[PDB]
Order: sequence, then C-alpha cells, then structure tokens
Amino acid sequence: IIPVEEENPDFWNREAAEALGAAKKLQPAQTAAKNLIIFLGDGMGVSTVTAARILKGQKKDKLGPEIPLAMDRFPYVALSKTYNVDKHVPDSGATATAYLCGVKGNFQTIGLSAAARFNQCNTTRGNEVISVMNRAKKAGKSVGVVTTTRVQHASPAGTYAHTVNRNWYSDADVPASARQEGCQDIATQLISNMDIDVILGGGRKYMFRMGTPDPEYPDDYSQGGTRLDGKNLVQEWLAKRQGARYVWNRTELMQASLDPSVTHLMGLFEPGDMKYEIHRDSTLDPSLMEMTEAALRLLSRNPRGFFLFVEGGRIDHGHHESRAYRALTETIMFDDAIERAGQLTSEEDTLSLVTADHSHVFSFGGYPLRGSSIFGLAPGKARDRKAYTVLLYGNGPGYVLKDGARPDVTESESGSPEYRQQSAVPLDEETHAGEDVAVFARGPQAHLVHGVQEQTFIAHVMAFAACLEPYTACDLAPPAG
Amino acid sequence: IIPVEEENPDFWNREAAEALGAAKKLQPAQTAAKNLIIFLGDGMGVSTVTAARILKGQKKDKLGPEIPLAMDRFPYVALSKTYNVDKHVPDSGATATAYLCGVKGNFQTIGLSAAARFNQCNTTRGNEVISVMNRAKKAGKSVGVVTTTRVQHASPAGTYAHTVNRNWYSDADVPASARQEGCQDIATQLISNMDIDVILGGGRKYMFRMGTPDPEYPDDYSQGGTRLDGKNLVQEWLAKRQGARYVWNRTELMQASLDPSVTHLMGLFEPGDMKYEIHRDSTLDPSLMEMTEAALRLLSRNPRGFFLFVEGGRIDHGHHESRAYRALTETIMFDDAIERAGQLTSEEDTLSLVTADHSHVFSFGGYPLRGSSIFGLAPGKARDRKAYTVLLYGNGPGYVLKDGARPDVTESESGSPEYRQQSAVPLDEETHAGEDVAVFARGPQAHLVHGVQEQTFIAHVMAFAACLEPYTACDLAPPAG
Ligand SMILES: *[C@@H]1O[C@H](CO)[C@@H](O[C@@H]2O[C@H](CO)[C@@H](O)[C@H](O)[C@H]2NC(C)=O)[C@H](O)[C@H]1NC(C)=O
Ligand SMILES: *[C@@H]1O[C@H](CO)[C@@H](O[C@@H]2O[C@H](CO)[C@@H](O)[C@H](O)[C@H]2NC(C)=O)[C@H](O)[C@H]1NC(C)=O
Ligand SMILES: *[C@@H]1O[C@H](CO)[C@@H](O[C@@H]2O[C@H](CO)[C@@H](O)[C@H](O)[C@H]2NC(C)=O)[C@H](O)[C@H]1NC(C)=O
Ligand SMILES: *[C@@H]1O[C@H](CO)[C@@H](O[C@@H]2O[C@H](CO)[C@@H](O)[C@H](O)[C@H]2NC(C)=O)[C@H](O)[C@H]1NC(C)=O
Ligand SMILES: O=[N+]([O-])c1ccc(O)cc1
Ligand SMILES: O=[N+]([O-])c1ccc(O)cc1
Ligand SMILES: O=[N+]([O-])c1ccc(O)cc1
Ligand SMILES: O=[N+]([O-])c1ccc(O)cc1
Ligand SMILES: [Ca+2]
Ligand SMILES: [Ca+2]
Ligand SMILES: [Mg+2]
Ligand SMILES: [Mg+2]
Ligand SMILES: [Zn+2]
Ligand SMILES: [Zn+2]
Ligand SMILES: [Zn+2]
Ligand SMILES: [Zn+2]
Repeated sequence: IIPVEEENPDFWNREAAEALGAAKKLQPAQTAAKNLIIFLGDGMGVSTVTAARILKGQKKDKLGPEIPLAMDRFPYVALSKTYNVDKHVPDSGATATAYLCGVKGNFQTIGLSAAARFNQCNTTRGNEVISVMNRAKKAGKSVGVVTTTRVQHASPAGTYAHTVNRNWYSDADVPASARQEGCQDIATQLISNMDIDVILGGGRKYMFRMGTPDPEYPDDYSQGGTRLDGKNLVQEWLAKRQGARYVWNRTELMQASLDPSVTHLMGLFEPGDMKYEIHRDSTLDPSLMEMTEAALRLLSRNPRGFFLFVEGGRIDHGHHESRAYRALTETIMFDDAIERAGQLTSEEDTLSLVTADHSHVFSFGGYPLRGSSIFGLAPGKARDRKAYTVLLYGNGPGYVLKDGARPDVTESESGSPEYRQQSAVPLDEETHAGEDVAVFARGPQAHLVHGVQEQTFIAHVMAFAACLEPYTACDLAPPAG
Repeated sequence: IIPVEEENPDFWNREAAEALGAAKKLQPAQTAAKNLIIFLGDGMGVSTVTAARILKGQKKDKLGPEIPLAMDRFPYVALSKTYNVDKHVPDSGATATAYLCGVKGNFQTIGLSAAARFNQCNTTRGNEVISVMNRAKKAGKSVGVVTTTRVQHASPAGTYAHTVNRNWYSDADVPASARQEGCQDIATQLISNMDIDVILGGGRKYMFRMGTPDPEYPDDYSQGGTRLDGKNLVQEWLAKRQGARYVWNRTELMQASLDPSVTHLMGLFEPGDMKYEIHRDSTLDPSLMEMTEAALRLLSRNPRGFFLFVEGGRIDHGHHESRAYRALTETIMFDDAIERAGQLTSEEDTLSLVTADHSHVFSFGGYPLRGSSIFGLAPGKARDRKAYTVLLYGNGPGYVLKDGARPDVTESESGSPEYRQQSAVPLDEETHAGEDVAVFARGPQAHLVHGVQEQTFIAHVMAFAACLEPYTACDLAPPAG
C-alpha cells in the first residue's frame, strides 16, 4: 500500500530538513560517563535490525519500515568488524572478549587473549584479559549482568570469566585434567572472580549440587542441580555479601528491586536459558525489559555510577532454529529494554552502546509491498512455480525437501511462530554470519563511536568514556548532572 | 591461521588506543563543499562490503578481514533505510530518486515522486523531482556521470531523468501511447534534460538509429542502434556543445581527458553494460577507476566545483547471477575507484559519500578459518554429509538439485569465476534485499552523516553541504582551499 502523505515530495523534504537540523545540533561531550551500558543483541545483524523494525512498526498499526526502533534514535553509528583471531565468522565467547575486554581472542574461548587455545586449560594463565565491567567495579562502580540466557553463557561470561572453553558451565562440564589444573567452571567464576551487584537471567542448575530439585520444576530431574563438587554456589555467594538476595521468580525480583536493604541481587529465573518472550510466563518470569529495570533500580543507587550489561541473548537462538518469528520477537523485546533503560537513565551522564556480537545468514528479500507482513510470502512464484518467503536463511534447519522438491508455503504457515524459513543448506543449526554489525551510541563520548572499527573498540570507548583503566588519564571533565 | 602478533593483547590495545586518538581528532567543517561525489555501489550491502574486504585483503597477501577497504577509512558512517514508498525491498530506479533527488518514489520509476505510477506515462507531469546533480549544474558546477552500466540505467538515470518506466532506454522501448503523451526515452533525456559535462559508461546502442553498426562489434547486429525515430543522439549532443567529444574506446578517452579543448565528454564503451572487470579488454575499455580519473581530469577544471556520480553498477549484476566472484571483484574495483578519487581530490573541499542503493540476499557464514578464501568451503559437512560454501544466497539461480539432492561442492568449483553459490529458492535472478545499507562520508559537512537515516538524507546532506537548493541559505563559510 502507498501512504498518500508520502506521494507528496514535501513529506520527504520536510523530514530530511528535520534530519539535517537534528544532525547539526549534535555536539560532543567534554565530560566523562558516570554510567556505562552495553546492550548486546546476540546475533542481531543489520538484516535482523531492519526486519525487527518492520515487525515492530506494524505491531503499532503502522506500515513498518518508516517507524524508528529505540536503537534507531541513537545519534552515533559505526560498523563493527567481528572476526575472531582464528575464524572469520566468530562465536559469542571470543566476540565478548573483544567488546567487553577490548582484545580479540580465539573462537569459543572467553576473556582470554589469542595466545590461549580452545579446550586447552594449560594455555590459560597469563592470557586473562580483564573486562571493562571488572575495571568499573575496581573503580567503585556497581555492576550488573542481565540476559535472557544462562548467566554463565558466553556473552555475560565475557564480563567476568576467563576460560578456554565456553562449554564449561559447571564443574560437571570440566574434564578431570582441567579441574586438576585449576580451570574453574563458569558458575564458580561468576561468584568468585569479582563482585557483581546484580546478576539476572537463567542458569539456576549450574549453581546447585546434583540431586537439588529445581524450585520451579521440582518434578523434572533434568532441570535439577548439575554440580558434582557438592557446592551450593548461591549459598556461597549469599554468604560472601550482606544485603545479598537470591530470587528465582518475578514476584520476588519485584520485591527485592524496591527493597532498600538489598545491595546484591542474584535472580536466576530458569534452570537454563529463559523462555522466548512469546513463551514467557508473565506471572513467574520477568521480561528482559523488566530485568533491565530491576537492575537499574539497584545499580543507580551508587553515587559513583554503574556498568550494566543487557543482552537480548535469544535473538541468536531464534536465528539458529531458523525461526525468524522468534529471532525478531526477541529483537523487539531487546529494543523495548533499550527504550526502558533510556527512560530510566540520562544521556547527560550515561554512555549507552547497542551492538551485536555478530550476525546470522538471515536475509530479507523478494519484492513485498509496503505494509506486508515480514513473515509473508514474496509476491510471485519461484522458478519452481511454488511460493517462497521474504525471510530466508543461507543455511540451517529450514532446508526441506518434501517428495523430492522444495515445499510450497502458505501465508498461514509462513506466519506461524514455529515456522522455520527455508535455507540453501541443511544444518541442525543455522550459522552465524561474518559481516559487520552496527554499533549505536548515545551519551558522553558517544561521538567517538564512528566509522568502521574493530569490535574491540566497543570495550575501549566505554573504558575511555568512564576514565577507567587503561584510560584513567582520560582528560575529561567530571560527568554532567 | 592465527597471526602470532594478534596473540598479544598489546596488539589490540595499541590499535584501539590509536583508534580512540583518531576518533578524538575528528572535527566538523565550518565551510561548504566545493565538490560533491557520490560513489554508488549498486547492490553493495553490508555483507558485500565485508566479503569484499576479506577478498581484497587477501589480494594484497594479507589474511583478509583486518585490512581496511578505501571506503572503510571514511570517518563518518550512517545506516540508510532503503524502502521504496510502495515496496519494502526496493529497486534501483526509486532508490536513485531518494539518494539523488531526496524524495522517495515508487518501485521502477526514476526522478519522480510517489504520486507517479510505474508504466503510466500520464501520471508523470507535476511529479518530477530535480536531482542534486541538476541543481549543482544550475549553480554553475560541472557535472559528471560515470558508471559500468549503461548510462541510461536506473542509477545514473536518477541524476538526470524523470520517467515512470526504467525500462524505457530508447524510443524503441516506449509504447506508442506514451510516446504520443510526451514521455521521452531515457537516452533522449540524457542529452536533452540538462547539460552534463562528462558521461562515461555503457549504452552506445540507444543513441543511434536501427541499422547503425556498433563501431566495436560491427559484425554483431544485436549490438547495433536501437532507435526507430531516425535520431543520432550522439550527433545531436555534440552539435549542442562546442568543446564536445564523443569516444567509444579507452585510447580515445585518454586523449580527450588530457585535451584542454574538450569541455564536454561522452564516452560510451559498450553497446549495453560494460563487461565485468574480470572480462574487461584493457586495451579497448577503461576500468571504473580509469573512467573516474578521466571524469575528474575534466570536472576539476571548473573553479566553481563539480558534482560527480560514480557507480560500481555491476556489483548488483554479479549478485543477481548469484556469482559472488563477480559481485566482489566489481566491489574491489569500485573501492579502487573510491581510493583513486581520494588521491585526486581534497577532503578539505570535497564531500564524498559512498553508499549502496540497496543490498542483496547475500550471506557470509559457515565457520571458516582466518585467512581462508572467501570463495571456499565451510569447514565440516552439511547435514546431508556434503560440503557447502561460506558464501550463500537466500534465493537465486544457484539453487540446484542434481539427481534429487543438493550437489556436493569442491574448492576448485567454489573458487571459479563462473560459480553460482547455492540458494534456498530457485529464481532466474537473485533478489535485492531490504536491510539497511551503509553510508560512508568524508569532507565538508560529512559529520552530518550519522545515525539511522532515510535514504533521501543522502541527497539532502549533499545539497546542503554545497549550499544548493533548497539550502542556499546554508549558513556555511566558503569552501576551504
Ligand atoms: C597442555 O597439556 C597437553 C596434554 O598433556 C600437552 O600436550 C602434550 O605435549 C607433548 C609435548 O609436545 C606431546 O608429546 C604430547 O603428545 C601431548 N599430549 C597430548 C595429550 O596432547 C601440552 O604440551 C600442554 N601445553 C602446555 C602449554 O603446557
Ligand atoms: C517465588 O519464590 C518465593 C521464594 O522462594 C516463593 O515463596 C515460597 O512459597 C512457598 C510455597 O507457597 C512457601 O511455603 C514459602 O513460604 C515461600 N518461601 C519464601 C522464603 O518466601 C514463591 O512461592 C514463588 N512464587 C511462585 C509464583 O512460585
Ligand atoms: C492514464 O491513461 C489511462 C489509459 O487511458 C487511463 O485509464 C482509463 O481510465 C478510465 C477512467 O477511470 C477507465 O474507464 C479505463 O478503464 C482506463 N483505461 C485503461 C486502458 O486502463 C487513466 O485514467 C489515465 N490517468 C490519468 C492520470 O489521466
Ligand atoms: C578508438 O576509436 C577511434 C576513433 O573512432 C578509432 O580510430 C579510427 O580507426 C580507424 C581504423 O583504424 C581509422 O580508419 C580512423 O582514422 C580512426 N578514426 C578517427 C576519427 O580517429 C580507433 O581505431 C579505436 N581504437 C581501437 C583500438 O579500436
Ligand atoms: O534426586 N533429585 O534430582 C530430585 C529428587 C526430588 C525432586 O523433587 C527433584 C529432584
Ligand atoms: O522486577 N522488577 O523490578 C520489575 C518487574 C516488573 C516490571 O514491569 C518492572 C520491573
Ligand atoms: O543493418 N545493420 O544493422 C548492420 C549492417 C552492417 C553492419 O556492419 C552492422 C549492422
Ligand atoms: O582515460 N583516462 O583518463 C585514463 C585511462 C587510463 C588510466 O590508467 C587512467 C586514466
Ligand atoms: Ca521461570
Ligand atoms: Ca568496449
Ligand atoms: Mg549471547
Ligand atoms: Mg545501478
Ligand atoms: Zn552470539
Ligand atoms: Zn549463536
Ligand atoms: Zn540496484
Ligand atoms: Zn539489481
């Protein structure tokens, strides 16, 4: 459909004039950032962003592509080069090292330089690289990790852990030789490496000994504790801190986030990853946006500021399943969380970066009409006289041959939350993609986010803006009020 | 392969420190742009850019992803929203209207507001939107159109033409009713609508009457003149201007570009589109980089400055064939032309924008090792136990079923210049993609290129920087020396 108002050149001329005016108004801060927020859309490449924009636009009864996402309103944009040292198409572990520690590493390692080797515990020591979040804590800031994945997953783990193997969630995952050599599982590192004021997400199971019933699924043993060392990491964590509270559900999170006496908060809301937003139990589980607000309630209390990590962690997972409906609905909730954080913090003193660790082989094509569903069919048949979808994958589990040929697709089918878009190559999981991702930035020193940068730049600009090591001689004035 | 130097965190810390220093040094101009250059990579989305970077990096005996493209060195980056008014996934015609005239239009129309309708001649009048190039000419600047496609193709046509139908190359293409109603073919508009100082690219055939032997293929009648109105548009064009020269080959282009008496230059180097760079006859045909230099030699003579359009027009075509080797080799030559223009002009007085009209459903995935060929196989077999390529398409003519199944692929095969990467959906031509593309900017007022913008912003920022209508009251100081 053609919006009548857009037929008039004046519409476009007025908008562009408005855009130029806004562009001219942009000025760099002379002051430091009190607070640092990184919003990480795991797997949220450029094609995910645009597709999510269209979906969200239509959610609010608009045509789609013309409505800005919250992230679209960020003034400063750069392209981020995501390659790991050893692989062109990266993983979450080694990209975390780049955007959180400012050093590139090798595929599937976390918080380690590329002198380390994956799954070789004895290459660990001397290669630990300290995250910006760790450095923010050392400077007396409060720090928060918020994600819809396990809190021990690769991305959040980049804020606190150093490991040659991202799969080492609990001691149960670490080979005897590595345990003997002192390589700690990530759940242990979560509670031991550094003080973290707010930890919100999934990953209950790795914190408790085998046999421990999950409090929310006490009748499903696969959801229970995983530990073989007899440790209760939650109790150990609680015992280390006065003001500390552990919650496993939304109601308790709410109570804690408003409780003046709660100084340390660990909320682990599922045994593993949190449910997709479309499957979330809104009585039992906080959304990413709600966890973000909960984190902000506690973190904002520290006069010295905070570092907050917020991950749209299951965007990635949606794409891996080649279920764009899940990828994009996670992306919109991620954008809602970004919007909410913006309402609760001031760009006068808060440097906010939105980025992705890497992209996916997700594409948005065909020649669909303005206002058509992103989950719809491309107008016109493919060369095999069957329909195809506007959303497709290069590879992944949507590759199907029914009776020797590519199956036809209907709108009802293509529009289902369970639908897997077709791909060129069958894989159990769709792969990451290696192309540049966006960095969006707002707040003090955000203007430094520019051009085409190595992914490591994200960590460095944040450390610089807050005058953290190695930029304590930042030469910036104190954060603005 | 893991580069030893990258194993040391110092390598990454030093680079990022260097990046921060460079970022801090950036300052906005207070002065206008004397010259305007738009480099348009047709179809050159984010995944094309990164893939081209890797290929070019390895061309110069490096690992790939760590080596900047010429365009990567541009300080200012924005994301551009490419939707046409009527379609989410756009064409070149209506995107040209946006980035050249500053108004969005309807799919397959050029230089017209969205009140016009495709292929309806009688909806033309009153909807003409004037390009920045036209406005630059009105202000006394010299103007140049340089492309590897027909000069009457959608992109270059956006600089000078207004038509409801991009397919109207010569009068032979225009229906009788439209001819009767005064809708001029693009070749006529090329010579009639405005004065253009330099016109370089393909499209000889549309300029000459049927029966006219092409001077370069006088034995292939399909390459001859197409016109049914008896017009020789080249002679008509030459007759309109003293100092005017027509060339159809590289040697004559060279001579003209250095000739002080040549004030108007039309070089049409193929009957239709120019050959892919990999097929170019370097004795008969100028590369895009050479045409760019030829254009610059003449355009730079005007003390009032110039507007130059330079298109990597066949990047798009490579992707349509799903032959990434062609898409990416065109992209590298486009980047070489960008580099060359930068050596021949000063960012003190020249605003240079590099962008794409739209992207393609091209993806870069699998998990290939550092330094591996971009045209190589993903490590490890697909779910069907056959190999697959790191480069794939969502749709297009690389979809194959040999004997009921996805064919295996070898490195020798995947690496051929004729190889079509596989896709999920068979189409004669791979489709454009609707996701945001990059805008890169350098020079006076380039800092205004920021954030996420409508594609129309490209035209407006250029007009504003040069203080052209509708921004003659730009409030900028004269261009710097
Ligand atoms: C990490 O530990 C492994 C396992 O013992 C070491 O690998 C051995 O190295 C020796 C000497 O090169 C070889 O002869 C053996 O074949 C290796 N054993 C295995 C099981 O692979 C390795 O050298 C250690 N690396 C460091 C940094 O100490
Ligand atoms: C959220 O978690 C709280 C804290 O564990 C749960 O509160 C317990 O509920 C049981 C059963 O109703 C009671 O016997 C206890 O008094 C509660 N424990 C504490 C320490 O408060 C609560 O039930 C959970 N909410 C939901 C909806 O499951
Ligand atoms: C453009 O020309 C076409 C062709 O004559 C016009 O279309 C006709 O419009 C009348 C009135 O609505 C219809 O009864 C006919 O069916 C149409 N004919 C065809 C061939 O489609 C159209 O109205 C013209 N538009 C303008 C702006 O004048
Ligand atoms: C490039 O174009 C020029 C100009 O048309 C060609 O020059 C002509 O060549 C023919 C055959 O050799 C001569 O009879 C004429 O004297 C030339 N014409 C003019 C006006 O100079 C030239 O041959 C072309 N070059 C190539 C390599 O084909
Ligand atoms: O032994 N276990 O793992 C158990 C036992 C009881 C229960 O409700 C849950 C788990
Ligand atoms: O847990 N919290 O602090 C919350 C919970 C729900 C909500 O809507 C906002 C904040
Ligand atoms: O009639 N024609 O189109 C012709 C005739 C002669 C020739 O060499 C080329 C084309
Ligand atoms: O036609 N030209 O002006 C040219 C031709 C070739 C070249 O290498 C540079 C410029
Ligand atoms: Ca739960
Ligand atoms: Ca030629
Ligand atoms: Mg993650
Ligand atoms: Mg083009
Ligand atoms: Zn990831
Ligand atoms: Zn992933
Ligand atoms: Zn195009
Ligand atoms: Zn195209």
